[PDB]
Amino acid sequence: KHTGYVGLKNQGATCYMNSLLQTLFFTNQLRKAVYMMPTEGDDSSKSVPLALQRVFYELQHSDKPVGTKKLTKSFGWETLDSFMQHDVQELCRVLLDNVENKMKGTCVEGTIPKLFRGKMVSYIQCKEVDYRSDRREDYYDIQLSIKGKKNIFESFVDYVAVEQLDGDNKYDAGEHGLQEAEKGVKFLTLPPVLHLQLMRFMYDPQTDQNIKINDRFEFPEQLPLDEFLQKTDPKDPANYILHAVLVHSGDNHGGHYVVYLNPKGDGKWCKFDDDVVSRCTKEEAIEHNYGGHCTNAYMLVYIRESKLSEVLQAVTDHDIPQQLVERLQEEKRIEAQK
Ligand SMILES: CN1CCC(c2noc(-c3ccc(O)cc3)n2)CC1
Repeated sequence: KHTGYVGLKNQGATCYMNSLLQTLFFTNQLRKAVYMMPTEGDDSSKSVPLALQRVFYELQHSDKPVGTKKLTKSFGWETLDSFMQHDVQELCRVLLDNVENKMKGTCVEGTIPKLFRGKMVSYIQCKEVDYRSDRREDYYDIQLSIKGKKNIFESFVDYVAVEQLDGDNKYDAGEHGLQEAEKGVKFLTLPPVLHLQLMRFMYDPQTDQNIKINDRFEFPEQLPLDEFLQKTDPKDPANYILHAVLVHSGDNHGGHYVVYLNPKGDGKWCKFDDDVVSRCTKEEAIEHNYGGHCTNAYMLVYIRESKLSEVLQAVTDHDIPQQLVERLQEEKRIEAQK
């Protein structure tokens, strides 16, 4: 096991699930918080927080590939096409929603929003009359459009672009009646952990099957995002460091799923292809997954430069509470008696 990291078992069309599991396991600040969840009273079959702790503990200690059968059962995606019908951000939403709820009233409460929550302003500004509506919204990831864009920069430029509201799509200004208006979105804050979903998988009207766009789309190792802030901080620039590259190889519905990571944030990359984990070049993790063949990234994880050390803080064996280790060791001991 030259890498020091252990892989995950392939047990059905779980698809990206193993890529997401490794991506979250190496969000060290999240892993430590998951261990701390008060789970001793949970039922080892229905509880999703406990199943997530099991996978993370096995990923941290086992020399052999880690199984995920109890995880898949815990949140109930068990039909033939259950993972084909959803995408990675829904799975990530199902998981993170459960652990943040599990952290209520506990010492790691608010860890999910601290890591992933950003602040955003959506607006509608009337062009002929003085009226404006701003709604501040939270976001936990960003869906980036890639069709027609060459890189992450053009995808952000398109994200904050202004939309015209005229013709049939005039704005209902209420007292002012129908009005021509401008609609857009501004970024207030960017989170410590940036999850960017690249919109390569979409449905084409009038549809039957979902289509995957394999156009070339580039992303940098370092991503400066001060430009897209309404107001910047001299002591905390929005400089982001590429951490994970979730990759798909194959055609529209069918394909292989792999994740690349430099878990320490030191630019030393590894390929997490299911159970096999191996060192790879930086070029293979980033440049080779631009596309333009059928292998390319569909989700990216960036960590803010000033937050790298805390998000990726060290995780030892003593960061797992004793009651947790006793229960899982009891579980491994029970199954070993067959
Ligand atoms: C209610 N509260 C906030 C909403 C929801 C949530 N929290 O984070 C995410 C999320 C989704 C996709 C990602 O790629 C990363 C994060 N979803 C559940 C927790």
